[PDB]
Amino acid sequence: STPIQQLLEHFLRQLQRKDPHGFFAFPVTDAIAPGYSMIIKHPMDFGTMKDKIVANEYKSVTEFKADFKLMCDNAMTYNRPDTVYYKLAKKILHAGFKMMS
Ligand SMILES: COc1ccc(-c2cn(C)c(=O)c3cc(C(=O)NC4CCS(=O)(=O)CC4)sc23)cc1OC
Repeated sequence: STPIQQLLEHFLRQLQRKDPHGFFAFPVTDAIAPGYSMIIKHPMDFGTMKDKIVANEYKSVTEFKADFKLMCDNAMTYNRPDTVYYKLAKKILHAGFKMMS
């Protein structure tokens, strides 16, 4: 495990604590939300981010943060402002970036 992998594992653990229901734990399936894959062109979630860390696909912290923002942006485009998914996405986006400093 490289230093970057160790840091991103730490960030990911702390980010996922902000999603206790696990709305962002796995990809949003079309089974869960029919037509999701036809609207959101670049899906992302914490589970995929974990796999990318393990595969050593993040070569910088910036790349990791970009995937986190993508996940949140997707939720804020697919869902209307008055939904639990939008509200949590916005909350954790700001709180997450603050945490990572
Ligand atoms: C059954 O477990 C889940 C239940 C819901 C979700 C989920 C997560 N995220 C991030 C979403 O953006 C999301 C959006 C969902 C949804 O049903 N959207 C519709 C209702 C809200 S809307 O009308 O604004 C857009 C259409 S379900 C869902 C994911 C799940 O597993 C990880």
